[PDB]
Amino acid sequence: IAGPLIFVEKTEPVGYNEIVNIKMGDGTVRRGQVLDSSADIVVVQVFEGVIFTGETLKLPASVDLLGRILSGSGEPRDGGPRIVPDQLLDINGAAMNPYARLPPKDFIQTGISTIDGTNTLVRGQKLPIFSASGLPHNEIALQIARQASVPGSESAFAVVFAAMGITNEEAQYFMSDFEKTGALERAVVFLNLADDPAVERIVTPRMALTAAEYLAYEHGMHVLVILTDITNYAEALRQMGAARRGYPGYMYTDLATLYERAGIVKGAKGSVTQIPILSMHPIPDLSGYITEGQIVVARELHRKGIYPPINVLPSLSRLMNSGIGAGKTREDHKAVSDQMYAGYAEGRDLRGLVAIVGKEALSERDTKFLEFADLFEDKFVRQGRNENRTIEDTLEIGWQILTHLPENQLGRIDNKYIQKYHPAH
Amino acid sequence: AGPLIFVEKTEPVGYNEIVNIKMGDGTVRRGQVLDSSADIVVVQVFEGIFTGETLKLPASVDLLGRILSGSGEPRDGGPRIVPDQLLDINGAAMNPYARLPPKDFIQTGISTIDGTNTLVRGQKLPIFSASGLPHNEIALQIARQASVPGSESAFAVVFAAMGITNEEAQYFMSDFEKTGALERAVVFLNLADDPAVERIVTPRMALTAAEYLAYEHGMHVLVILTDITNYAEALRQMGAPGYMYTDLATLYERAGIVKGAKGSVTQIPILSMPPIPDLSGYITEGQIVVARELHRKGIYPPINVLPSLSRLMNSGIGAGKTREDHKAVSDQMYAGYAEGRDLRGLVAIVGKEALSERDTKFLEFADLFEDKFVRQGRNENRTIEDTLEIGWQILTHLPENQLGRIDNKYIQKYHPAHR
Ligand SMILES: Nc1ncnc2c1ncn2[C@@H]1O[C@H](COP(=O)(O)OP(=O)(O)O)[C@@H](O)[C@H]1O
Repeated sequence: IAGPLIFVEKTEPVGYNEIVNIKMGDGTVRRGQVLDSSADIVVVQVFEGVIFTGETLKLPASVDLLGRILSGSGEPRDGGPRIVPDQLLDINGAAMNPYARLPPKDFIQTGISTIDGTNTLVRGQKLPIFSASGLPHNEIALQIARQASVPGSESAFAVVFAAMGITNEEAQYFMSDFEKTGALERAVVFLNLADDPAVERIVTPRMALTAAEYLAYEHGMHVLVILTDITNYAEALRQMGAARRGYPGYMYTDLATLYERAGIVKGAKGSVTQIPILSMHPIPDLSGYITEGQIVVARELHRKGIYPPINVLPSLSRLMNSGIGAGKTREDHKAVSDQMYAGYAEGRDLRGLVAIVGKEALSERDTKFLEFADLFEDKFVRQGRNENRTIEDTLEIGWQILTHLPENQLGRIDNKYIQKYHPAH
Repeated sequence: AGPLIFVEKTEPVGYNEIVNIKMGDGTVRRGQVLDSSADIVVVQVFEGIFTGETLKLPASVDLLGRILSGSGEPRDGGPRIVPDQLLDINGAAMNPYARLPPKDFIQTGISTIDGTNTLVRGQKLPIFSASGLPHNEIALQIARQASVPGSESAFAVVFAAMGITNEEAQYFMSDFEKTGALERAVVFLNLADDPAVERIVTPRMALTAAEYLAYEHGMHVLVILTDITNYAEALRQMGAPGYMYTDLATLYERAGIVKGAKGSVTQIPILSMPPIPDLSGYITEGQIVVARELHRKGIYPPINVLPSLSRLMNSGIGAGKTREDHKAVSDQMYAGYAEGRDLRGLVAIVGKEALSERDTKFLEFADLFEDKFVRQGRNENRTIEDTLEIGWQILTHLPENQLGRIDNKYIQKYHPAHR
């Protein structure tokens, strides 16, 4: 009803509104009120002495997590045996602070040009996929899961895919796609089904993040966290206890408990990077999750039959400068990125000019820019479902379609880079 | 086939109807009838009987101070059209755009805009919101407050509203009337019922009028387009080529510095939620986000700066533009606020007193920023100097050696701890 909202391990019968004490991993006890509970997990609303004192819900932490498929509670879903831990970690983020005071940094290679090329994802970043209902955002996100890597990083890489409020059909789809490609081998998957207890859905993200932190910090790994639907999560939030539409007031604080949990870790040798998926009667503000930019799925592109239907003009990466350039990608990266962006906007603008003046009333120059916005979409943006591009290959594509423009018309690439890189030099 | 145009309906006409049209140019083109309305025929022209003239706005400097009606006719009971130009509406009218980049400052008097996501002369900066949020209120404030300090050209506002209620229209009228704002503005109002072909011509009527004033009169013109979503809704309610994605393009292409460089057309389109559409095409030079979270907190104007962005900001700010420290103060507030909002997550999870002293001063700053920089009176017009001074004000609350983003030159000079 008012939050903050922590997750306790239903160990003995609780009642609604019960005042309970929660004993943190720290050794300190926080007072709170029972909000709601499933059958194994209790949801408490904290405040800040012979009453119930409960244990904080914990993740069976282990390297053995990799290659396993679990439910929202982190209970085995693959037929495998239960998870033998060596670390029971407080799921609420409140036991370890793995996060260092360091800006997010190096390159993560998604294999997707409209990401790696112009909206580069950086290690320790939060970069959501802004989509809507009916677009292949899940297809994107699991392509990203099959393909992401950290070129030349001596820290190993892992992915934590978490899917919430999903159907049995699409459950079966992820499980098969993760196993038969091999992407599962380096991944811990948490699948919450639209069916499973509302509550279990809500811990799903805190389970996923907690895990990510374990691999990042205590095993020196780069972990990419992918969360299929933050709107599905919000919905679950608006159906807790007392709740006549709209969303709780503590939603905003709550989401912040999710998006505070990312970055480079103490010791610099690992990191947590987030790619939340934001889809779209109810009108959820998930604004706070968008502080480093966002990647944008455009129905327009979807309609022309373009996959992935990513629109770079609205897309953004605020930390892209920290992950590109010499010894990270290549020096011409900013240049190519800037020039394509500039050139695609121009050609996109000119599609309007066309339908004002008529096609034949366009200047030679303009027709080249109009033809480029085309080449950009068909050759750059379009990319197979299982087509993993090196940034090298992505930057080359950029250059190949930039050739279509007048060389005197590349005000974003210093002669330094045209001389060295341009396919006619 | 080819481009859409708009013609005066001399008489009734069918469909797929081959017709002759007299452009403002003087050349005659043929096409077909897309949609027979009442006052206006939508034509699909050929190569880039019935005798018709293209619909055109009576372009004249006396458009200023007039409240018109999307169709171009008067709504303020004022006298009729007083032509000086008679210009086509589609965008062909003047070919007035000097292909140059946006370059100077537009002072909206709104700190979350001016200070953090600066609006540059010649920019398209879509304000992005949802229903239930006061975007029209912001749009309306910008209309009366907007100015171009240090510009030796005249400033002018073109406000165009689509698919609005009577009450809204009356509100907008009085507001323009009483606040002395209309004295510098052209206002096109389209009611949510009058019919639809008319909602469509609205923006084109506005932009032609803007292009007229900017190009042919050396003015800097802000075009506030209030609700592209309404526009989109009317666009599907009709016809069966120029098809929304392409059609918006005819809209978002119409901005920039004009030839001569002695003027500009700047455009602020309102984009709301929640049915269709995809109007991302309008987003290329930034966006200003209106957040419901901030609104359910009782803050006006409810702009979240973190997701907001102006891609062209660096061209509007600095030395002879605003002030030298602008970018430093703007970055440090962005970094300080971003940080404080995350620590709200942290506080929830660990507890207020579990939190570091430094982290606490950041958490407290996120509050000062929302309470003092963002919160602003419906009718308070903040100079950029006002905007920057309250910045430095709330900055003081941060431990001086935590201001990474500001070079010592500006700290030693502007920081209040040492005047
Ligand atoms: N932080 C953000 N918050 C909200 N929208 C954003 C943000 N960043 C970019 N956008 C853009 O907002 C658009 C969503 O609106 P869209 O569906 O295109 O139009 P509308 O919602 O008006 O129908 C996306 O195209 C996206 O690029």
